[PDB]
Amino acid sequence: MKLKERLAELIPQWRAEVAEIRKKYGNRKTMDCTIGHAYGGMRGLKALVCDTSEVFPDEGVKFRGYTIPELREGPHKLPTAEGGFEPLPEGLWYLLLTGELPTEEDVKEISAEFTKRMQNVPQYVFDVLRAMPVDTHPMTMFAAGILAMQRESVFAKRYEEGMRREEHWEAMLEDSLNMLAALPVIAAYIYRRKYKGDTHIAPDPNLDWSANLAHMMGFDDFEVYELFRLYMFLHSDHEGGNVSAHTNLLVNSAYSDIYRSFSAAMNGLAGPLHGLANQEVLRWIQMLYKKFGGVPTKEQLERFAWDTLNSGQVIPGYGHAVLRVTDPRYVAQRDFALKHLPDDELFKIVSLCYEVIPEVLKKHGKAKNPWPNVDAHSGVLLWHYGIREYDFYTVLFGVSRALGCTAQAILVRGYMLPIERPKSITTRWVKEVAESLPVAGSKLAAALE
Amino acid sequence: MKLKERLAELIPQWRAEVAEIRKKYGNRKTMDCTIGHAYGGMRGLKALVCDTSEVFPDEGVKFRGYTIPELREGPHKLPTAEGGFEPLPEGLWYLLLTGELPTEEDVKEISAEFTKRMQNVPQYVFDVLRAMPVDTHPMTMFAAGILAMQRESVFAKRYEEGMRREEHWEAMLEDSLNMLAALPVIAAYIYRRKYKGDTHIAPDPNLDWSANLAHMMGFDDFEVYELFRLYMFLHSDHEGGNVSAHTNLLVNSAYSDIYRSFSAAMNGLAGPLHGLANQEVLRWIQMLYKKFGGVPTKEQLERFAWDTLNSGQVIPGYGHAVLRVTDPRYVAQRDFALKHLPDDELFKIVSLCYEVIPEVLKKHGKAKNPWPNVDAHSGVLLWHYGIREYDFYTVLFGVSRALGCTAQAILVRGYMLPIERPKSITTRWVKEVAESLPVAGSKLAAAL
Ligand SMILES: CC(C)(COP(=O)(O)OP(=O)(O)OC[C@H]1O[C@@H](n2cnc3c(N)ncnc32)[C@H](O)[C@@H]1OP(=O)(O)O)[C@@H](O)C(=O)NCCC(=O)NCCS
Ligand SMILES: O=C([O-])CC(=O)C(=O)O
Ligand SMILES: O=C([O-])CC(=O)C(=O)O
Repeated sequence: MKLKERLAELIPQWRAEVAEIRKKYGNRKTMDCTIGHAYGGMRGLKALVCDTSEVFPDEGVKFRGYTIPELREGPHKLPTAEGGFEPLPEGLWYLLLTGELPTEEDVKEISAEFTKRMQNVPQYVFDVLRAMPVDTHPMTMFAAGILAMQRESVFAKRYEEGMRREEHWEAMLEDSLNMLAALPVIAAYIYRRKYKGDTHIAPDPNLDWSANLAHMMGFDDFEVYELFRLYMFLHSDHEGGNVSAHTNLLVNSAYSDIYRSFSAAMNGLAGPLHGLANQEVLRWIQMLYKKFGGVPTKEQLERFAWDTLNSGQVIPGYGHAVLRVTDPRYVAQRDFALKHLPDDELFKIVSLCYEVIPEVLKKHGKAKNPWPNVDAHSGVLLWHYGIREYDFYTVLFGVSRALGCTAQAILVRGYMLPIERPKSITTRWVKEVAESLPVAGSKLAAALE
Repeated sequence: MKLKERLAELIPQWRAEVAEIRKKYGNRKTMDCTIGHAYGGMRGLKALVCDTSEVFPDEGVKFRGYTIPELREGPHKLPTAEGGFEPLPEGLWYLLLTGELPTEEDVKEISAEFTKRMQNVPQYVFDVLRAMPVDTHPMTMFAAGILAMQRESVFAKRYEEGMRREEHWEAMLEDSLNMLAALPVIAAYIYRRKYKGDTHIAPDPNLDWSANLAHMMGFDDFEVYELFRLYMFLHSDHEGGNVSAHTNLLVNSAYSDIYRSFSAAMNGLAGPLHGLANQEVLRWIQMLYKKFGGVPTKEQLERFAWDTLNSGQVIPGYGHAVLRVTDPRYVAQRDFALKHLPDDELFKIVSLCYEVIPEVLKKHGKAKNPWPNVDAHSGVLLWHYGIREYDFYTVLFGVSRALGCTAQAILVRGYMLPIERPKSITTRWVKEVAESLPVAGSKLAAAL
């Protein structure tokens, strides 16, 4: 398989580069660590490595250096489905791992690997899923199915057998192919059992990864196939620091296999502060429609935007801290909506927000970012095509994010990064030692080296 | 319950006291964050808060300021079981939570709480356990059983209904009581199904928590009850930065409940670099035994030590990623072994390792810590009383670690710490800017 032959060349090299960097640049200072970091969820602390993707304040997220437009439309457009426009997540995955753009042949090889392996979900995984009460939250069901599949781990087996650290990345790759193939099967099972009368649809062997998930969920429509292709591409990866990504690396760093690390990641994504943003934006859009008996006027949205901001509150999916432009994941969803569902009423509200909400934020003068993120746009696309089960939105997110989490876990075992073991501190020590400590970026701080 | 009354007063205080520290002292610097930290698993980086315990390199772990000798033997001895010496983990949990030594009454109230709620493991949790193939790794089964019981989460439910941030710690304690009560039941089920012909033994309502685990595994001797008590006491907690404690805090920080954060932690504990040490040591000790036709001499082991080191191998059970002298968890086990099984052959090798192996590892000079950790001692004890199922040792570890993980997660939801979200950096950036960056502790850093 092309991907694997290539990685067999790239990874020894990267491994050697990282060993040198660590040796020659390890004592290089990047920032001050503070009391506020320790009590403040490490916000801003550069404590982690991720090479798959990278957020730039002025451009948004990039995937191995390429922008979304380059891959979606521009001169480096990733392969599509036949007749398709949207990039195949399969191709992105080739990109995230190798840093090179795939050939049509490269994508086809990965599609075949995915389709084949999708037929190989153990029967016992379904037994595990049916044993859970049907009212269990779907993200609990999703994490449990994944974890039960740990029995098939090639990594865990070869580790018990004795393998060289140099083989880690290969076992991780095999496990990743298996797991990613399985994910839309496990997710669809959950969807069907919970929401569609416990009728089960087999994988179509002539559909790509993304399309098989819509199909098995019971949505056979070309637009849906495209939406899901775009969705999975967009939400694939967003650095290493978000809870789900970090959970994955953290558990990976102890040599736990991908079924253990990613299911752990999903218990993190299941958290209300991490995995619910899409849903809240959608519920808000729906609350605007019902409030104004329809799409509001330009004037009503401004007034309801001013009331909300002036009353201490925020507008969901707008004005996150980091970026200084519109999230390029937002832009690609807008372009999908305009093309495919422009007259949908909830879309019209989101559209109206893109005009109105940035103007009111600039005039309100607090947020250096007046622009939306990805979660502003995703919920209405799902609801339009009939995916209306809020709780399940996080599962779709989860299936996407596996692309990035698997890429990253393959890479860092290729690099042989060590176990994550930070130092914790006590409130006692802080209180004993606080006064004694220099303020950061201060003359005293400069004094103490 | 005394515990909860006590927390109902202490938590609003600590919460106010933490908010004060973040405001007043947040911008105080502790250390240089370096490129090394990012590529080196954050080793040394002060990125986390934990008040349950603290590892002092030249003293070892302390539990709310109290040493292991203080709590087990010396001037602050925690409640034991009727007729017992070894401290009950129920009382240590009280300590961890409140910062205060419990009475007999305090401890008894918690035992009773564990014992009652131990009857309340849902039938569907056993359905899930039985749907996994019996050859599944025990730590996968454990994590999965815990995770299935997320459906009974009080915290997740109260969060959906709308609850005040102040109510969080209450819903976390409730969930923790339920989950701690269930773990011995889930673990014993795994044990009996995997290794003991799938015959199952019910909780005994008149035993304490640790002893019930032993009972439900099929071990009823008093000395085993005592071992489990000690074992659970020693493995309870070890700061906030080990992979299992950290995974628990991380997942907890996004408001995921203790069934989610602790099952995530167990997946981390399942990792060879975190949860496997006890077994490696036992195998190694048994390998010496077989090799020397019994207990070696000082000379034989001294030689063997050197030949292992100079062949680029690890001496398992010695050295740590933070500890710097003898692990006081090791000394507690040695005491137990001298007291209860001084003539066990494998123990005698462990003992002999204690004399010889430190001095050897000093001279070799690669190990930063030349002394033994806790995993040097735990295996021979388990093996001696007939717990011989290597892979299951990590589950025992996990049951015990739940004590600290639940304590930490209750407290932090009391303090209202926010989501954990560090920044990742790229190799590309590092290659772009590294030369231009100041060396940590330089004149250039002092100017910048
Ligand atoms: C716990 C442990 C993993 C910590 O590793 P660490 O933080 O990298 O350790 P150090 O800072 O002491 O490493 C410095 C050197 O000492 C070596 N070292 C430490 N203890 C050693 C031992 N018992 N035998 C051989 N070499 C040892 C390391 O391999 C390293 O050499 P390297 O640069 O060639 O890799 C390590 O002590 C170990 O492997 N112990 C044996 C297994 C064990 O008992 N684990 C239980 C841990 S709870
Ligand atoms: O929090 C982050 O860094 C990124 C993220 O989760 C998201 O895109 O939803
Ligand atoms: O703290 C560590 O790094 C490992 C350990 O001993 C423990 O978790 O008990």
